[PDB]
Amino acid sequence: FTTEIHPSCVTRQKVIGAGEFGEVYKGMLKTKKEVPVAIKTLKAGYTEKQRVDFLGEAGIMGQFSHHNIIRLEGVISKYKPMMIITEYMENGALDKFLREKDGEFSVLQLVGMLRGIAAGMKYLANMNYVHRDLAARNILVNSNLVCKVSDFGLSIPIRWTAPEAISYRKFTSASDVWSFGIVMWEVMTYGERPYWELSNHEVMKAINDGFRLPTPMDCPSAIYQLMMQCWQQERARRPKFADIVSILDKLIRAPDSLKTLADFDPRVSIRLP
Ligand SMILES: Cc1cccc(Cl)c1NC(=O)c1cnc(Nc2cccc(C(=O)NC3CCNCC3)c2)s1
Repeated sequence: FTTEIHPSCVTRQKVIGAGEFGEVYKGMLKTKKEVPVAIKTLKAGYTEKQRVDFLGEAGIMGQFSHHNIIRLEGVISKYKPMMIITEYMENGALDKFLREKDGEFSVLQLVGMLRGIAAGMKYLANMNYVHRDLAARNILVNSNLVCKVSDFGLSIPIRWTAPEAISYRKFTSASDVWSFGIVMWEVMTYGERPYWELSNHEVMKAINDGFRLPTPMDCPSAIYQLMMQCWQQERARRPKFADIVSILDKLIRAPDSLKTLADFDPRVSIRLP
């Protein structure tokens, strides 16, 4: 089912990711000139469960075909080490990207990133795939600024996780919507750490007591309203991803709607005579 690629078509050029069981490489793929790819390996000695999880991720990604979901090129399973080969996202993980490009984008660009992520999540949820770990660190960015959801499989990141998922392990597309709200806040803040220095227990306590992340600086009122509704305690009151995509598409198509900003509560006062 998945395209099987011969090892002689794959050149690993540089490590770009953390590797217990293997590494993630930037490389080139023969398929016409070579195309850049990302390459994930599974080193000899892997267990049965590691093999199932590894090839499981490629199995899941091969079932998807969407602009905002990482595209699978193929696998090496007949030879060792085994490999998963995907498109190469030139700008890396979204969280690191925003932190290293602080203030460099327009509000419309930032909201377009969110629309892309939302479109990918709507596709995943409609396909009956619950991500469970939606966060900017799991979004990849290419040279067109397109954001793609990544990190698939099954087998807790507290400050991204909905209360019902923390409290009793109920992970659904509605808990992914909560996470998407955190991702909205990450994007509009250029990669700020959610809840800043609060401990995990302090975050859970604050959420359970009704507190929510404050408005980012320079944040459209419509965008803050939307992320606040992603954070409703009652799951059934959260927007569906179809609602999120619709709202973001309308804001982008009428971009003056983004010029109305939510008030920012300053932590500091500077007074000048
Ligand atoms: C290969 C694979 C197997 C299973 C699942 C997935 Cl999602 C993938 N694909 C990937 O992990 C990746 C696809 N594209 C990736 N691009 C990526 C990731 C991390 C860093 C960079 C990267 O080049 N980052 C910096 C860019 C600017 N400064 C220099 C380096 C690129 S990783």
